[PDB]
Amino acid sequence: QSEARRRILETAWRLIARRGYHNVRIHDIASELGTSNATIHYHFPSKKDILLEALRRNVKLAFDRQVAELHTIADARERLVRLVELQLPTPGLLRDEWSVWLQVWTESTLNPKIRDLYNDAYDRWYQTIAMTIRTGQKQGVFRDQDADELATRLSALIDGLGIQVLTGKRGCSVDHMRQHLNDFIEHNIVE
Amino acid sequence: QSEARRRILETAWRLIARRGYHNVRIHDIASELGTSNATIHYHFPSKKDILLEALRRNVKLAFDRQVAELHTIADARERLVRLVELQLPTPGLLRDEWSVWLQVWTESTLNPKIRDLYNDAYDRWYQTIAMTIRTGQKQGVFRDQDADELATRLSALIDGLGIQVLTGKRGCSVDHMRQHLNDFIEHNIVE
Repeated sequence: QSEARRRILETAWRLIARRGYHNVRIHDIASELGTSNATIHYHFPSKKDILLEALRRNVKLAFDRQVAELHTIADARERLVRLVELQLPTPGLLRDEWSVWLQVWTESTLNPKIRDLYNDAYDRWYQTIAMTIRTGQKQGVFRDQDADELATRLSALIDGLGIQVLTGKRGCSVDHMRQHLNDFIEHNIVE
Repeated sequence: QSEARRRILETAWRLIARRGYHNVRIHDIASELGTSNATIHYHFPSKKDILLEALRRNVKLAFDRQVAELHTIADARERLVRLVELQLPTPGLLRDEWSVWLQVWTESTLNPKIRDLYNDAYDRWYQTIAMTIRTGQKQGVFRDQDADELATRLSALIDGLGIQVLTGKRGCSVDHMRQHLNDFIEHNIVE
């Protein structure tokens, strides 16, 4: 019955994502599930553990989702395109993941455990970007530029465009972030 | 004696920037200044007004700072270089401004007043980016690409690189963000 652990985290994630980690009380979590404040504090002794474990659980889900989205795509350009696609804050789960990212970025600057966890996860996905570039390079489908300098650009761009979408910048949308990213690719990465 | 208003905001800014808006209590502000919780609530009836006005005050300061940094720089490339420079989270005030930005981005997704204020300020600086590109274009010092599509890229890049610096991504630093941005310029903007 560590099932109840998981319901607590799935609820916590969703509430942190939609209301803001700091506006969520443990009693908001219990209300949603019908358990007691005491139940929730048994599994997660503080609110910080709640964020840390919900985040760890989602970073696992996102990566699996990614692996299975790219299980066998031989073509290095389609891979990079779909990687880009997996990063768009489409309505629902991916939009929710972005919401947490934004929160995790400020917590990072204050919290070494959240900072560590966030850096491993980012680092892993960044290594995935660069690899795909080195692979696309070796096929001669991509230009021979420092793959790292390139993955840095590409991943910084995805993050900046994401913010523009989530903050409601005029004429931004998920549709427009996708066009933009695909153009950075066609014109700056592709041979 | 609306002087005390300003001390309250200068203190609030600094505390939100370094500890996180949600970890700051009104009594942390009063302690720092020696006024009462009651004094602070007279000028700012809620904690939200505190963030909204501190943010409004800093967005004015940042823009002035910018105007006077570019009062008369005829040369469209040096302008764009210095604009880039004004955006780096150098230790102290600029690092503090970034800290708030990151907080303002999540508050935006929940708070229409903070969202409005943040969009005007961003929009203003973005218009400044694009103008400088159109000006550099007209001098033939910059390539003729859609200035807006370009300013979007450039400003998304600055934001993504900023996050990497503040979150402590391996091998990132203010020095490296500057090199990177200057290269995006030399190679993607310059003729």
